[PDB]
Amino acid sequence: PLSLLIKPASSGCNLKCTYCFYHSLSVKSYGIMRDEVLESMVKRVLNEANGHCSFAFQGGEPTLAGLEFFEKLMELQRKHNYKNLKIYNSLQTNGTLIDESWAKFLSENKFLVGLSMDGPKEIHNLNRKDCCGLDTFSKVERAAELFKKYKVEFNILCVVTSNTARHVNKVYKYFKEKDFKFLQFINCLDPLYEEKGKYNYSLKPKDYTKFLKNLFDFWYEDFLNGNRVSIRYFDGLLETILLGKSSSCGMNGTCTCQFVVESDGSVYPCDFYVLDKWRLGNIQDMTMKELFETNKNHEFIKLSFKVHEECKKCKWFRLCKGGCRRCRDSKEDSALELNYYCQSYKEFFEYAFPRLINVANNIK
Ligand SMILES: C[S@@+](CC[C@H](N)C(=O)[O-])C[C@H]1O[C@@H](n2cnc3c(N)ncnc32)[C@H](O)[C@@H]1O
Ligand code: SF4
Ligand code: SF4
Ligand code: SF4
Ligand SMILES: [Cl-]
Ligand SMILES: [Cl-]
Repeated sequence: PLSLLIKPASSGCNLKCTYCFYHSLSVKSYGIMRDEVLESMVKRVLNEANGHCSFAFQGGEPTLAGLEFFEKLMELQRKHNYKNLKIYNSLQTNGTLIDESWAKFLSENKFLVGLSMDGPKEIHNLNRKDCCGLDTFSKVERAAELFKKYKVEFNILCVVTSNTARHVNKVYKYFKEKDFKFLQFINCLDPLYEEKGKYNYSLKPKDYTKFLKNLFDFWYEDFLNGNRVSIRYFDGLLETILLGKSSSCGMNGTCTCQFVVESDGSVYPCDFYVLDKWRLGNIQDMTMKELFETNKNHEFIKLSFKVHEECKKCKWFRLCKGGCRRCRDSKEDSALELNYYCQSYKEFFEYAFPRLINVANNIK
């Protein structure tokens, strides 16, 4: 099967989230993806894929490409899916531009949607402000309400900053109040290769430790009271515990090629690494196999197989596996270092492992 991460509005965005290094306003934007580039990609994937394929739309804010772009996508998928493959479409959105038309489209076409929401109003608005400085929380709530009204399948993407670590109670309680049961807490990354921990929002290892421990306590109490809440990190640990492998990139110890496609058709191995040094080629000119077998992609993946010496002697290695490579990549052109959050995982596991096992045993 083939899975692509597409940026149909490139890095363009209507917000300027304080911690965000993905958006163009003080990052290269290639503008909105042209129809001919979109068709070239869709035709290719559906010609080359076996079994099924997946198209994920991110950025940047992908809804800036407009609804017609997405209706064209669906027409092109129908046009070119001559093998009758199952297709999985998804979208990650800031939600601010979602209206009834969008919600109907997303429901009817069975998109899985990730909606970015950092917590209740003040926690969310602290960092997630629009390009004119305005608060955005009410608009994101409006999106969630529309998704609920129109039956859109969605989950929540919450960035974990230092402020999140000081207010796990408020964040957890808010999501619980809204009955959001599918949550993904994303460690806030400082910009690649910059000195770490320098911003007011920076998630330092001690902050992450505090975050993990308290989040786990809330989640486990819910588990004990028969309230199932899905948290992606914990689900991934459970997969590793029960299956020896996780469905989430960054928890299996080595990298994968994610086939990130910019709006000009240029392809990259990972959405953290949309940079000229990791440009694989252009989806209009190269087969997916070709892109995968480029020395740049081979190098990208092979770099990730190096195991730090501490991990070799770590009692948690089989559970942690060294974490995501992006958290090990401290300086350009340099060998990977020990995971930035190593100490956080170690103190979290001491605190939570036995209870994790209990959960693992009760879900078979
Ligand atoms: C880059 S956005 C693109 C899609 C859409 N604009 C949105 O905000 O959901 C995808 C996800 O990355 C998250 N993100 C942004 N900056 C981040 C950072 N520095 N570290 C970790 N995640 C970040 C966003 O909050 C969002 O959940
Ligand atoms: S809305 Fe998404 S892409 Fe835009 S600045 Fe915020 S996190 Fe970045
Ligand atoms: S850097 Fe992390 S998210 Fe990207 S491919 Fe490697 S493990 Fe996966
Ligand atoms: S906890 Fe630290 S030493 Fe142990 S495997 Fe994870 S990163 Fe390596
Ligand atoms: Cl608001
Ligand atoms: Cl998570």
